[PDB]
Amino acid sequence: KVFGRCELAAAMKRHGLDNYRGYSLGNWVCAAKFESNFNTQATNRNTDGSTDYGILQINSRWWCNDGRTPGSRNLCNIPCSALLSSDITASVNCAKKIVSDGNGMNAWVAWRNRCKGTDVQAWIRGCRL
Ligand SMILES: [Cl-]
Ligand SMILES: [Cl-]
Ligand SMILES: [Cl-]
Ligand SMILES: [Cl-]
Repeated sequence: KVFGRCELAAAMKRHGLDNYRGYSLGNWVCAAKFESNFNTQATNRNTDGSTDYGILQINSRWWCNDGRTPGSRNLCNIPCSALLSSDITASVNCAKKIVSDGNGMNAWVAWRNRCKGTDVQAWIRGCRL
């Protein structure tokens, strides 16, 4: 599923991501925009053989099991396929764990490079939320 901007904002809020660990909803929308272009089915292989999955491009090196990332962990206790669902529940639960791990949203390199410090409220501008 390819979400729209306000539709994704709405879904994130419903799943309690808005202001989670102090990160406003526009930060989460912005991260999703640049990690996956709002496509739940996004996958990208990393040079180290891990893969990033879903709307927030969660990495199999630590957070989910894909069966093909040797030496990896599965700290969200989920198959990485669950992260490609049209329903964002698994991605959201996992992102909560990720953003609580110590470095906040810096875990998401696109968020650090493209969202951090910017006018992130623009991402929820005009949305009925
Ligand atoms: Cl957009
Ligand atoms: Cl594995
Ligand atoms: Cl959803
Ligand atoms: Cl980047």
